[PDB]
Amino acid sequence: VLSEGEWQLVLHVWAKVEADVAGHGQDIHIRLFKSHPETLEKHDRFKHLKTEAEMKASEDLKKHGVTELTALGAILKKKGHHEAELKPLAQSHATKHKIPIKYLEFISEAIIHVLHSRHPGDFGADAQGAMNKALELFRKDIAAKYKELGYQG
Ligand code: ZNH
Ligand SMILES: [Fe+2]
Ligand SMILES: [Fe+2]
Repeated sequence: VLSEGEWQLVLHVWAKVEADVAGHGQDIHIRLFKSHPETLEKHDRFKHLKTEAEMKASEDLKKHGVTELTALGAILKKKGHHEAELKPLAQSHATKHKIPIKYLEFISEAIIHVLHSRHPGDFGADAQGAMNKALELFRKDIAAKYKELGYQG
């Protein structure tokens, strides 16, 4: 459980992400795929894209990153009160996409890196700490939902 001030830091930087959701979602995917290529393989419909510029040019990839980050933003705005939003996400990710919690860790790392690289003046140590705690809470709770579904993430 985060403090009110930690939530405010998370939502303040999130409002910066919302100025360009598509571009942040591209950058986070490209960082994730470069850092951890197995994660590209899980995105079965995007495995063909060869370079960063091919990734940025893909409308399908851009639209997917907006869907992904819109769901995360809706979860963060609930300030931990997110069972209703988490539930369907855990269902699809445990049963259809088969995303292990470790890959949620990898993308949390990519989110922190991209937020820091785009917004350093609004994402210092305290905001980083608050976003880390927010994403750790998301991962803990989605891992409990995975188990409810019979999936060990
Ligand atoms: C932050 C965190 C996160 C979030 C919020 C999300 C969200 C999301 C959403 C909303 C969607 C749509 C719906 C469904 O479910 O299906 C998706 C899809 C999705 N997903 Zn995911 N995710 C994520 C992570 C992820 C990761 C990490 C991975 C890998 C690795 C993934 C993989 C995925 C896939 C593969 C899909 C499908 C895509 C297409 O369309 O193709 N995922 N996703
Ligand atoms: Fe592989
Ligand atoms: Fe994705």
